[PDB]
Amino acid sequence: QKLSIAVFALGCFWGPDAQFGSIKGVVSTRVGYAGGTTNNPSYYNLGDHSESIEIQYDANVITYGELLNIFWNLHNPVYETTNRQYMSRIFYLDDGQKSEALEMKRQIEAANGEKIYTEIVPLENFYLAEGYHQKYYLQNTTKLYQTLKAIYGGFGNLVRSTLAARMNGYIAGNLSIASLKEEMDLVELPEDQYEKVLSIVEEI
Amino acid sequence: QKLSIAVFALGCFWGPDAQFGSIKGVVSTRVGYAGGTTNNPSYYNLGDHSESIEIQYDANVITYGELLNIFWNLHNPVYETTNRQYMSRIFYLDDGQKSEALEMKRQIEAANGEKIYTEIVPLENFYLAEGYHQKYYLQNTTKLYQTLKAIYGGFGNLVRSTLAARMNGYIAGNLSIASLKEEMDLVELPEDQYEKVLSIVEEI
Repeated sequence: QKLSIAVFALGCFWGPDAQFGSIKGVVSTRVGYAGGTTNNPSYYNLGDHSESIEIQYDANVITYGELLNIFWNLHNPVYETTNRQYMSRIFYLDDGQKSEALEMKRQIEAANGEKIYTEIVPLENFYLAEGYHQKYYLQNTTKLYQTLKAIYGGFGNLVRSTLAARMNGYIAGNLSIASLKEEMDLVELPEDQYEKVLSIVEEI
Repeated sequence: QKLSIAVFALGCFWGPDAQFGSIKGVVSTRVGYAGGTTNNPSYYNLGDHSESIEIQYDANVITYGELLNIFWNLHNPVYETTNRQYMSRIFYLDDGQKSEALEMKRQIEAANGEKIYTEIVPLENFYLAEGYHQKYYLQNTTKLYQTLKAIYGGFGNLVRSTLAARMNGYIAGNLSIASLKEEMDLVELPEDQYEKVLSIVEEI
């Protein structure tokens, strides 16, 4: 009922959304634009914003430390770009995150003698990305998608769900099918649906 | 000595560059920006351009028909965006490509009763993307990268090479290691290098 929120920025948000969304402890994901000053970001109209991701996670299952580790492994900001704006950003929500981040950045910068160009700033506003970016890899496979969209009875219902992130994670080649079968039963849906959902899945 | 060139656009060019670059018959890849009118595209300054990819392929091994099939499977442009600009574009270089494309688009639009919003226009200019986008997933793994960068004796030498595309393809989870071992010997480099290159590879 009460969870924790991380807001990261690491280039295109498709990869992340399908990566984080396949990690255990990750409850939900939304991709969007954060870091800028305009009130109207869109995919080709960022202004000063950056392609970002908001991860709703359970601190009892996954730490902000683990997340930061994934964050700096999913990309390499060890090059100076930082052109016009910043591709690599960490948006902290409380001082807890701000200090772990400022510390872990200091760790790699020391353990590698190589300056990391990740920005650590306070989250001012996260602007939600257009619907065709939400659970991208999932939305592409249109049969699995339209099936799940019905089961959850709405677009928004699906993309907030943990299961979509896992599916979208699996399709992107970021999940062993066995783990998907687990996350599938954790919903406990009527067997007709299950088999049908699982049906599209075994045909790969 | 003489090859064929396809120029596609399908969203972020990282995925593609690592996908196409792992298909047999694909000689080289460059990511960049095409489709616009400004003479100065960059990652956050596209103008009217779109994130594009240029694939140098061998028509004796792979057809433009096969490429177009990969192109329309790697993404789903069956949604109307097409916002401000066009994410999904096919840049033809000769009438051969223009007709296969205009035909294959007509095929799916019929076989699915669903309008594809891919643009088919003549290639006017392909602007090369910044170096940190070239063989992205490869450049991230900094040991394998700096090793290969030395073997090829230059940055540009590596990214034009077939092997980098295959490596960058493998790292992105788009290649069975066995196929990488093949593409590795097709270069016939001194065994000290081989084993060292293969060494970083088995540690995954």
